[PDB]
Amino acid sequence: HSELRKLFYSADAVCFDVDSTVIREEGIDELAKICGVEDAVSEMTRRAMGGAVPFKAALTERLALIQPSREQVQRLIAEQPPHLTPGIRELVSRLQERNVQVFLISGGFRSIVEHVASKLNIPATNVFANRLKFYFNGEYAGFDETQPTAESGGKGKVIKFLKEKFHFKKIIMIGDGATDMEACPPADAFIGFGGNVIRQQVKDNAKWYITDFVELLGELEE
Amino acid sequence: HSELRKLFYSADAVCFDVDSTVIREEGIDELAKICGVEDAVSEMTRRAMGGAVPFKAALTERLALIQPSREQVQRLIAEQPPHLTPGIRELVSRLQERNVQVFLISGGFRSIVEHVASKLNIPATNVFANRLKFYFNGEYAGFDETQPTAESGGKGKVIKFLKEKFHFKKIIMIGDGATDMEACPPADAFIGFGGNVIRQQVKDNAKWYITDFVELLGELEE
Ligand SMILES: N[C@H](CP(=O)(O)O)C(=O)O
Ligand SMILES: N[C@H](CP(=O)(O)O)C(=O)O
Repeated sequence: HSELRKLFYSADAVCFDVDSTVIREEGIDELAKICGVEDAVSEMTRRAMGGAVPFKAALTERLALIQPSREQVQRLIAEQPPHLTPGIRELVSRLQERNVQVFLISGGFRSIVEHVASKLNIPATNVFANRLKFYFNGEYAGFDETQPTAESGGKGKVIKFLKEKFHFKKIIMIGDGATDMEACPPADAFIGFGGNVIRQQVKDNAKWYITDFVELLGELEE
Repeated sequence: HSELRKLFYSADAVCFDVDSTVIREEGIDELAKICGVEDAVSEMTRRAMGGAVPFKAALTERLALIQPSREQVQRLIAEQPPHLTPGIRELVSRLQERNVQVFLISGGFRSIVEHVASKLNIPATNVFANRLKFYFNGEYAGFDETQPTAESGGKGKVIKFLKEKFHFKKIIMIGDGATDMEACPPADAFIGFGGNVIRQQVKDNAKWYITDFVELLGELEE
């Protein structure tokens, strides 16, 4: 491990996944759970197997029903269902402290992630997810469809944005699934993370895969 | 005119447009006023006339220009700019007691046009106005593009979709601009209006061009 190594503090940027990595809960499956469409949606996932369906349709569909009112995502935020995965709040601090711009990247919703941000004392400007839309009524209107993460494989389209513009050079992506990982070729280094989720197909092909956000404290100190 | 005008007592269902027919000022220009686009929006609508480009196109621009937030549109119905015309309330109130159907077909936003519908006591479902989308953070995000009132000749779409639906014998349209008039053929009959706004087009060209419900309420109160 010494290899890491402050491998990490040789970085100017460290982009984090929120769902399943920055936090134990997913961000979409929760919205549905608070909508009485809980097992209705969790039943929508088994067939993407095939994935036919691409990411935009996929989400435009599972979302095409939830029909998350503004209210409802408000009740969600109010209930604070999101629970951070245990050494993030402090890990993000030890980073931005040493003078590193922490970022958050999700296929989830800016409504939720933003709140997640404040609790990591992460800037608001440093967040990237789908922007949910509502009618005056507060009914589900869809969602921003130009946002980098509304299309398949747009997770990296952003990580190479953050560089195109602020010119970081040497940024890390902490993520749990192969979408987070596939972003490494566009981004400098990928640290897998299973928490909560082991997702074998990353724990097998990925270099540098931690079990928990604590494993990286002892080495971080020394 | 041949007076007393069986026009109205025979009637099954009458419907009027919202913007300076049943109300004093227009929602778009008034909304644009609290955004600083007043002069700019005002000048676009005026050029929008008898062969002007469709509705759907030009109201994408105007709104793209204004860019109204859930905070701006909600506080408007605070300043409640919408002013009912003199003889609108109890003209419709009159006809509503007799068991007829009254409707609001307007190329405005129900976000606003429904505050009007309320107390004229018209249902909420008897209002056809395109909706305005909004982000969770309350910012402009387009408008429902699937609504009849969102494109040109839209008014005659909801009307002809109103007879097949509820099945009426005497549907009467009442508007101020030729637009609201282009729908007469689908509807049984049309009555103009120049109380707030003038525009010859319709003044000298239709049957029973009433100016001001006051000036037709007299023979109506008959
Ligand atoms: N891309 C997701 C992460 P998220 O659902 O936060 O977008 C994964 O592959 O696990
Ligand atoms: N299209 C509007 C009518 P409304 O504002 O009711 O949509 C006009 O005649 O100028």
